[PDB]
Amino acid sequence: FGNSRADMEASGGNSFNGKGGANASNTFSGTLTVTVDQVLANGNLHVVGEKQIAINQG
Amino acid sequence: FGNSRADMEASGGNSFNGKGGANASNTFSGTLTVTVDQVLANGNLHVVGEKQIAINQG
Repeated sequence: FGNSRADMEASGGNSFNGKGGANASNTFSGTLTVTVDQVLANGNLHVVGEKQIAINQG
Repeated sequence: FGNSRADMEASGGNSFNGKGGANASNTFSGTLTVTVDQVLANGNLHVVGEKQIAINQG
């Protein structure tokens, strides 16, 4: 063990970090009167409707 | 492992961020008297109406 022939010193490290995410949303509020355009074979009603507004520019 | 022939050091990164949205709205308030211009085959009434105002310039 003379002349520092056995001394030793070492270090080491390692790291990792990952992450992620996502989201989505939507809302809707109002009232609209539609019209029946077809009566299906089991009594259900197919309905369609449209409302058009024009306030001063568009 | 002499002469730093095995030392090592590395880094790395990565990032991403996206987003978006939209919205719409409309209101309307008032009173207007319209006139029946047709009676449909099931009793419904087709109505039309117009009101014209002219306050001092337009």
